[PDB]
Amino acid sequence: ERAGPVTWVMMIACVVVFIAMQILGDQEVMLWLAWPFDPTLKFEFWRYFTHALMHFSLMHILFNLLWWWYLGGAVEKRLGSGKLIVITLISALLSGYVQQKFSGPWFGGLSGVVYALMGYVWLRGERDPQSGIYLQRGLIIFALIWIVAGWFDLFGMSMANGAHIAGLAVGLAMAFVDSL
Ligand SMILES: CCCCCCCCCO[C@@H]1O[C@H](CO)[C@@H](O)[C@H](O)[C@H]1O
Ligand SMILES: CCCCCCCCCO[C@@H]1O[C@H](CO)[C@@H](O)[C@H](O)[C@H]1O
Ligand SMILES: CCCCCCCCCO[C@@H]1O[C@H](CO)[C@@H](O)[C@H](O)[C@H]1O
Repeated sequence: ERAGPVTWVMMIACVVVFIAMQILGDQEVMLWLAWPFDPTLKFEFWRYFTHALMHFSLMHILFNLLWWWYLGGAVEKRLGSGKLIVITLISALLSGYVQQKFSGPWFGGLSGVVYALMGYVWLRGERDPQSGIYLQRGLIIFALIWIVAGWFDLFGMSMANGAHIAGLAVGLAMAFVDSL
């Protein structure tokens, strides 16, 4: 059993962008993929989503992709590619929106999406056991440690706590709906 298409394409896209960032520098890549940072860019629609493809350190991309691989992979396998796509698009948009509102357009990474997937997988398994999806008891602990690491700034994750709560809200909301 291997990761499905959406899980895989996202991971490779993040690695490619990360490489581009090491070669050209973070600033040059953000210039092209960051949330619109000037009126002149408000209609370059890819920017409302591409911010999620940029990571600023090895630990940042390492842990984001591990969680995405595990959670996103599980969602895609058991619920389908369509499900992962919607959770991803919505959480990326909302967390990106909240982040820029309070901290500006210079940010990036899948942490908002990971918070969404954590909330979704955990809640879906708690309310809808026979759905087949759930967050392994032991992994809940390390998810909490990862959450705490970002919350108290012990680990730089680009995005602020408010943005992460927005991503989490999306996952919980969708899990609630799916267990309805
Ligand atoms: C503490 C860091 C977070 C935990 C990371 C756990 C990663 C587990 C990855 O498992 C892999 O997932 C794929 C998609 O679900 C499966 O196709 C594959 O067979 C399986 O080997
Ligand atoms: C986005 C991931 C967030 C994970 C937060 C989940 C909170 C779980 C911590 O509480 C524990 O929950 C278990 C299952 O609900 C109970 O068996 C246990 O008694 C309780 O101590
Ligand atoms: C520094 C972070 C290192 C974390 C290492 C965690 C190893 C244990 C994770 O096991 C994974 O658990 C999943 C859910 O049970 C399985 O689906 C998957 O196949 C399995 O590989």
